[PDB]
Amino acid sequence: MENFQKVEKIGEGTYGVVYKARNKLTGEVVALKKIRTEGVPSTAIREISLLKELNHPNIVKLLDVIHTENKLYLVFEFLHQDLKKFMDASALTGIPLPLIKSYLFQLLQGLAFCHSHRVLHRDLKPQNLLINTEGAIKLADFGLARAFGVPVRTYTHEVVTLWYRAPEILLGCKYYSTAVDIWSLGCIFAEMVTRRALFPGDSEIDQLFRIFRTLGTPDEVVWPGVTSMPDYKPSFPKWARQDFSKVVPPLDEDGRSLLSQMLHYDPNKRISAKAALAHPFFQDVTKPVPHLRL
Ligand SMILES: NC(=O)c1cc([N+](=O)[O-])c(NCCCC(=O)O)cc1NCc1cccnc1
Repeated sequence: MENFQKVEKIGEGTYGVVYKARNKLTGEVVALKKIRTEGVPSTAIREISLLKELNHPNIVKLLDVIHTENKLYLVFEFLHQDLKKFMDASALTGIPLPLIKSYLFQLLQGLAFCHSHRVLHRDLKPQNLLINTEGAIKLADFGLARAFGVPVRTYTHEVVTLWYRAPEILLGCKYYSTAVDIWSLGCIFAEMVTRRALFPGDSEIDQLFRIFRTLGTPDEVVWPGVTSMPDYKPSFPKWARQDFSKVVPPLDEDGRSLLSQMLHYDPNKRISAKAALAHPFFQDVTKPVPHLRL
């Protein structure tokens, strides 16, 4: 990197390698992502470029989109840890409820902002949620999925996780709505509470069936139009819905109520980020600081 001294390899993203780097001129420390074949789609350039204006305190800031030497680099503000690592590290005692609530509240503010500007994430997961020592949490990679697509395998053959995928996506819908992000966030909220992934599928059908086994196989009553979806099969087994009290114990009724609205099958009935922010669950929200050992 000409203007960047590579500090460390942060990981192998969905699109390419990500490095923590230091701008040799300003000294600012950033996250530099090298995106993957030959020519760089011009449409992706314009689209990604527009994201430079999508600024909000709970959205990882896109500092620059470098299209030089016919290669694509994205420069992002740097945060020291992601939620996946934090959850793993908090697995023995669990993340305290006040912090889970603060993070969920901040994540919803972030979604509310992007959604009002017509930008969707589409692939939210704990690894895409970044946190700092101040108690803030931010969403990373908003809008990139649209600029590219679903790779199935990152770039190093790693398997892309399906655990947070909305059911309308699994059923073949071609047009995603903002509801897909609320679904993923609901799945993450449940994982923070129980300390185990809600729907850890290892194939598209296993993912769909794990959802059906917990929330019941969807039908025309709860989801008008579901039986006409591209990948819907009348042969899907019919499972009864389980009670949330059994799905995310020992979360209280305000939390179960909100989660239930974030996991509604019908994308149109699923709660919006804006409405979720007004839910009684956030009546006593605060902003605690996490125990972060960097
Ligand atoms: N913008 C960023 O600061 C950042 C970007 C990406 N990413 O662009 O991908 C990322 N990968 C998420 C890791 C995904 C994984 O392999 O599990 C993590 C980040 N920071 C948190 C962090 C975490 C660990 C070490 N150091 C910093």
